[PDB]
Amino acid sequence: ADKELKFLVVDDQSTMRRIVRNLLKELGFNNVEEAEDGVDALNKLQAGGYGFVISDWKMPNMDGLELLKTIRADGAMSALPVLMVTAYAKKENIIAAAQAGASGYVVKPFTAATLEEKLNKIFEKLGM
Ligand code: BEF
Ligand SMILES: [Cl-]
Ligand SMILES: [Mn+2]
Repeated sequence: ADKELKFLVVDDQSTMRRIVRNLLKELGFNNVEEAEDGVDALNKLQAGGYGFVISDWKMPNMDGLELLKTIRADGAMSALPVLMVTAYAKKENIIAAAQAGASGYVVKPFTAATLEEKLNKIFEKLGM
């Protein structure tokens, strides 16, 4: 993928945003911005130019499933890749996120190799 691809990393725990940002930096992606919940995320996304979203689920103000549904329903961003990265591991959560249009899903705790693989799986799927 294009190393200037602009990522939005969304999680309500600063520790996880930091992990994801650093993993992206290792992979060669330095154009990375953070958001703390779905509302903060949508404000950032309205500024434009984003190419990929990595998102948590359990967050205040607007949770990640609602963020994913908002993105998918909005004509300005409906094709934005969205990777869910969440501690929710139950199959009903996976099914609900998948059905809502998640580009991929990673269960916390996750390894560096898992995130790279799942990112690459999405890049390949979308011809990026
Ligand atoms: F709070 Be996230 F869903 F891990
Ligand atoms: Cl998978
Ligand atoms: Mn959370």
